[PDB]
Amino acid sequence: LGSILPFNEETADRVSAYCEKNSHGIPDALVEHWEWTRTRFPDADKMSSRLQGSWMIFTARDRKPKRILEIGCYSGYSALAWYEGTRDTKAEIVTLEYSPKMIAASREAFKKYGVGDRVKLIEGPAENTLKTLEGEFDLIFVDANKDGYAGYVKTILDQGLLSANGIILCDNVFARGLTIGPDCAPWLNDHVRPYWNGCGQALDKFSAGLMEDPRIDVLLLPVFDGVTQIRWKDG
Amino acid sequence: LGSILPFNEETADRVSAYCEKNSHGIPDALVEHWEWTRTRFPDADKMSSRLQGSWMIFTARDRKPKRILEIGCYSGYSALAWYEGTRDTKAEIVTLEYSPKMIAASREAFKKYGVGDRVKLIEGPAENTLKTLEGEFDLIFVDANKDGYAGYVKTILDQGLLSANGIILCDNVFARGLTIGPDCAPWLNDHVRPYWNGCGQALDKFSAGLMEDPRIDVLLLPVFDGVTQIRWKDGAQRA
Ligand SMILES: Nc1ncnc2c1ncn2[C@@H]1O[C@H](CSCC[C@H](N)C(=O)O)[C@@H](O)[C@H]1O
Ligand SMILES: Nc1ncnc2c1ncn2[C@@H]1O[C@H](CSCC[C@H](N)C(=O)O)[C@@H](O)[C@H]1O
Repeated sequence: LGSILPFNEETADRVSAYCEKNSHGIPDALVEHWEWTRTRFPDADKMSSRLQGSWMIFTARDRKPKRILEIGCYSGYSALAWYEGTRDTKAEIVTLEYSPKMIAASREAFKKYGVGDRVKLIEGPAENTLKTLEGEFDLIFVDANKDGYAGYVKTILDQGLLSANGIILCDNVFARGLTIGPDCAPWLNDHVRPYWNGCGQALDKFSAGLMEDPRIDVLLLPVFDGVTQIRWKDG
Repeated sequence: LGSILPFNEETADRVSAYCEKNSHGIPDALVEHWEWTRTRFPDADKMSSRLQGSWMIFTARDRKPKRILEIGCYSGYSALAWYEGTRDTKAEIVTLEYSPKMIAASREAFKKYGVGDRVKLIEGPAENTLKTLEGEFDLIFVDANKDGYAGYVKTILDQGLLSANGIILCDNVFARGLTIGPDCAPWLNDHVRPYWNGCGQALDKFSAGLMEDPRIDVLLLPVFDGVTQIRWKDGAQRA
């Protein structure tokens, strides 16, 4: 017996709606931004869900990080969630993105919502820009190109960008299930199958690699699209 | 469309095994206790999985709670997970249990494991013993009678048994899916369906009640059999 409840599509969606209804809601402005994003961009399925937004805000309010690093900004949704979750502490948020279209999208949203005082967006290939950062981050959200995750984590660990009591959260580790195998998401539309299959293989390599690193404790949690939590091994 | 990936039974089990393979495992001794529990008891399905064990240990090492409270000990598996996760700080672990059979099992288990004085099993109906507890806990794991969760959380908040920065984790809140609706777990064994439907009705009332409590932030996490995370609202924290 396993640790994951089996649901069909309709029922998964019902249970997700139930979780939303019975969890703290995200702000109206964030809902608005989520819908705006889905209206403007054909690849908006890359953006985190509403429930995931609730999770980001809860996690930031709970952990109270002093500085947050995000890799993969897209339209700025998850950055706005980190911002909401850190209103009390006024945490610095750094987010990395390489697409001009999405840079423009994000700066537009940040101006509209009034979050530029704490959110810093750095434009460029994250594999390069990540290395240029200094100091440390208490919470790091890795959510960019899947085939880059290993490199990102390597940089983060090698340069000490993760604070002693910090956590790394890696998103979409399951690649809709295809990380486990090409046969693990029959419901997925064939049109996006190549992409996600590509991500799956990469994310499998990544996952296996984490288990070979004596510096860290690793937990792959079967929630959302798969979330890997990484921390420094004690002490 | 939402946040949860749909899996059929076989595939869900493969994905669980994948998560285990790709997460740090529980200590050998704890595996031995888990296996022993499954051999000893016919109702061992009440026990958490191995992956959940890794999650408990990770969570404890991460949050570094000073004291941990647990409601529902069963055979001691989750208590020993918390124990493993707090070896460096020697956190006090209080665990509440009412079944004579499981109390005997757990005390023997704790002695075999060689836990110190820091693991404390309190016998009796948790609804009454929980009120007798003093001080505060940084992590509280609710895993007892599903129809009691609301009452437990109420006591916990009313008496300030949760620390300012503490968290409550409530397990099995989905009741296999039946908390959401009686048609949400067609795979479920019919023999345990009435039981879990009862649990689901109680847990649905529980979940709705949390949303009305102005003291707390709530996140119902669609992981395992449903895990409700509860914290004080920033403004509701007290000195
Ligand atoms: N090498 C790279 N460097 C920087 N950004 C990258 C990259 N590869 C991909 N990206 C960006 O990573 C993003 C992934 S989607 C991010 C979603 C966002 N975090 C949310 O939750 O909504 C895309 O915007 C993409 O352009
Ligand atoms: N009212 C009550 N007071 C105290 N314990 C109770 C109770 N109702 C049920 N229980 C106990 O709660 C336990 C739930 S199963 C707990 C499993 C354990 N936490 C693990 O993860 O392995 C059972 O052992 C049951 O006997």
